Amino acid sequence: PVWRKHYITYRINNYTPDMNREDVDYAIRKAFQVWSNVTPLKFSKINTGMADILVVFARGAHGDDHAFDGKGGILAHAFGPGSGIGGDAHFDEDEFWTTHSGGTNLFLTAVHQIGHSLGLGHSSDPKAVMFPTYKYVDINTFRLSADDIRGIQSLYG
Ligand SMILES: CC(=O)N[C@@H]1[C@@H](OC(C)=O)[C@H](OC(C)=O)[C@@H](COC(C)=O)O[C@H]1n1cc(CN([C@@H](C(=O)O)C(C)C)S(=O)(=O)c2ccc(-c3ccccc3)cc2)nn1
Ligand SMILES: [Ca+2]
Ligand SMILES: [Ca+2]
Ligand SMILES: [Ca+2]
Ligand SMILES: [Zn+2]
Ligand SMILES: [Zn+2]
Repeated sequence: PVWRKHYITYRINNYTPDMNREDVDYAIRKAFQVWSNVTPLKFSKINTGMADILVVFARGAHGDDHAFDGKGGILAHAFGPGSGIGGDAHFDEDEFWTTHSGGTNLFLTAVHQIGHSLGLGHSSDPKAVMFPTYKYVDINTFRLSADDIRGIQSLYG
């Protein structure tokens, strides 16, 4: 299933102490842009009320029956499109979130995760952002794969 709307709201539930807030805000917003640039979807940040996509930073057990696992291992996960917890993107706060390198990069992780929030599954092209394994790539040249674009457009046009 997909979202039945073109306007989709997200909300940052809380912030990681690893990065400054402006940078977290920029990486979430830019990561939505990636999907927004190749779809009819529009993504708007709300600061109050109930959003479609709740962005959470949390460690270990955090009340959705998919406890994180400490530093490394599971980096994030997000639920597919739906009511309540559907759409919500979670990031493991035991990781060290970074603007660029030398941690787990938030933008790239969030692009991938937003991808699952939107309904995508995994790709077999290593160049695809929806490829199963995290790996830092040059953000200056970051670009969606044809696999990613065919997929997202298969869902939303
Ligand atoms: C399959 C496997 O071997 N499992 C590894 C496990 O592997 C080995 C060899 O043991 C390993 O656990 C330990 C401790 O050994 C750990 C290794 O990775 C590290 C050190 O980061 O990860 C397990 N793992 C993770 C995930 C999937 N992820 C979730 C997701 O699909 O998004 C999902 C869980 C909801 S995700 O890892 O967190 C993930 C998050 C973000 C990204 C990404 C982000 C930006 C750009 C591209 C990709 C990629 C993956 N599947 N298996
Ligand atoms: Ca939700
Ligand atoms: Ca982890
Ligand atoms: Ca952290
Ligand atoms: Zn969770
Ligand atoms: Zn994934």
